[PDB]
Amino acid sequence: GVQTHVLELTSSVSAEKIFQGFVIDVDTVLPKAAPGAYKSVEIKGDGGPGTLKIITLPDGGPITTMTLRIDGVNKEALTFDYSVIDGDILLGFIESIENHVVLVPTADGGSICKTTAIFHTKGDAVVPEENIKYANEQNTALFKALEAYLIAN
Repeated sequence: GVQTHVLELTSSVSAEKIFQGFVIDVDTVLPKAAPGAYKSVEIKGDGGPGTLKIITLPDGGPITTMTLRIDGVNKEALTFDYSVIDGDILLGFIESIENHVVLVPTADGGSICKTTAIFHTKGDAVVPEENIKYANEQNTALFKALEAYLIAN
C-alpha cells in the first residue's frame, strides 16, 4: 500500500540560502555543519537526476545504510525530489520512500520547508507511528544543525 507523511519547518533563513546549503552544496555543507550525523559517502553521478548517494550511519545506531536517488532539482522553483531505494532503513517491509521538498519564501525574510514523504510498502503493510516519529525527531535535528551553520557563515 501507500502512506503519506508531511513535515514543515520554518527557518529565519532565506529560501535561496537554505535550498543552496540543503541541495546544491549539501555534500560540502553536511560535513562542516554536522560531522557526526553520518560516517561515509560515495556519490555516483554528476549531482543532478539519476545521481546515487550511498550513505553509512554512525556505528551504534538502529539503521546502518541508506541509498538515495535524486529524481529532480529545480533551482528556479526551489524544489527537490529524492527517493530512498536501498539500505536497511527500509527494514523488510518498505519498497521505497518517495520524498518531495518545497521551499517557500515568507514575509519576514525567512522560509518554510515542506517535505512530503510517501512510503511504498508491500501488500497491506503499514509503517508504525514510532518509526515515522523517529524520522521527524531526527530529520528536524539535522535541519536545525545545518540551519545553525548557514546563519553563522
